Amino acid sequence: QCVKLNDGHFMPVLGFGTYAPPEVPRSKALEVTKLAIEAGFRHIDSAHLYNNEEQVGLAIRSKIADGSVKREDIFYTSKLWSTFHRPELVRPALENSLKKAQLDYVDLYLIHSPMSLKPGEELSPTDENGKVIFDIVDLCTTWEAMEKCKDAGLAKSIGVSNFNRRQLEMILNKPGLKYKPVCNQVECHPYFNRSKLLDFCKSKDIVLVAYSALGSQRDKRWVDPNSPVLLEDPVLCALAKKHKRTPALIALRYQLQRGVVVLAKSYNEQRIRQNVQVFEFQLTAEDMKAIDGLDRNLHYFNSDSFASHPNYPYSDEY
Ligand SMILES: NC(=O)c1ccc[n+]([C@@H]2O[C@H](COP(=O)([O-])OP(=O)(O)OC[C@H]3O[C@@H](n4cnc5c(N)ncnc54)[C@H](OP(=O)(O)O)[C@@H]3O)[C@@H](O)[C@H]2O)c1
Ligand SMILES: O=c1[nH]oc2cccc(Nc3cc(C(F)(F)F)cc(C(F)(F)F)c3)c12
Ligand SMILES: [Cl-]
Repeated sequence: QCVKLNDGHFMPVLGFGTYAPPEVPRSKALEVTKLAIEAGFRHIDSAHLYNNEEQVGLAIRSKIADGSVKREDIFYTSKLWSTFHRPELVRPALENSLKKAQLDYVDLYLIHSPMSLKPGEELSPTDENGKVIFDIVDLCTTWEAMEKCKDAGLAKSIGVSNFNRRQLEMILNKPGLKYKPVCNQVECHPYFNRSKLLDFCKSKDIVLVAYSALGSQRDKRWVDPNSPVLLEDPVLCALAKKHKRTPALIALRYQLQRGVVVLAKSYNEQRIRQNVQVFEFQLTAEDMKAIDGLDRNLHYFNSDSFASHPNYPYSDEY
């Protein structure tokens, strides 16, 4: 099952999340991405930030070489990291991502975050006192360079991630805009369901793509350990028992039924195989309303250190 993007391309509605923290050996990304394709995932979400594009690309090429899929059957996403927003850096960053993955094109290239950072080799450039160094970049010029990557055939579609309404409007209202973003990939789950942003995106022909749809990896470096564990929610657990599924499957199916494309990370073979069951059942309208009732404006990623960034996306209502 796919959704038609505003540029005519098609995006599978269930995507495999590939981020794993640095303590996980890089070889794991190759192993689990192969498992994901074998289980039925056809949309694969990576990024420069994840330091795994070589391994994720190897997995895609493995499943092509063994005859399981063709390149046209796979929807591969990468993302432009925030140290590469300056327009002259955009196409080389994409070409480097393609070289790592050994792919001729990505199906989707995203601006990973609106919060530009100092250009250089470091993913998180810091000054003398350990403070992250921001950069000021007109994201409309970044977007024009993204459009040129689409026209060059290096990205089939282009989109954004972690943008709020105001930041989307800045692109949408840009003079001489050639391609709208096809999507906005954002944190989205029953405790932070993004209903207003979803409505806005629908009104602009933009797909909302949910990350941390299972409640995030709860990495103690960026998630409060005292935050509620999404998959332990009593309503999700009751719905799982009713449908003979699992809380994770309820959380994924919720997004599909509200028009949201949903990512799911797992580095566990059994859970990878479980997650494709999202297509095997339906939630009732009443079930959906129960899940809607869980919304509590809870964002798992602790971005408070970036609150002073002029492009911090979470200060606006949506
Ligand atoms: N654009 C961005 O800024 C951004 C930010 C965050 C994430 N993302 C993308 O979105 C992907 C997913 O988001 P996420 O990484 O926050 O993780 P997630 O999808 O919310 O999953 C969180 C945890 O759920 C566990 N899990 C998976 N399937 C399960 C199941 N069936 N039952 C129980 N637990 C299950 C996984 O643990 P195991 O691995 O142990 O199964 C995983 O660590 C990322 O990998 C990345 O591709 C993008
Ligand atoms: O993409 C991802 N996959 O797994 C992840 C785990 C943690 C953070 C991620 N992304 C990210 C998003 C933001 C946001 F949302 F605030 F824009 C900021 C930053 C950072 F690190 F720059 F602060 C990183 C990702
Ligand atoms: Cl990298």
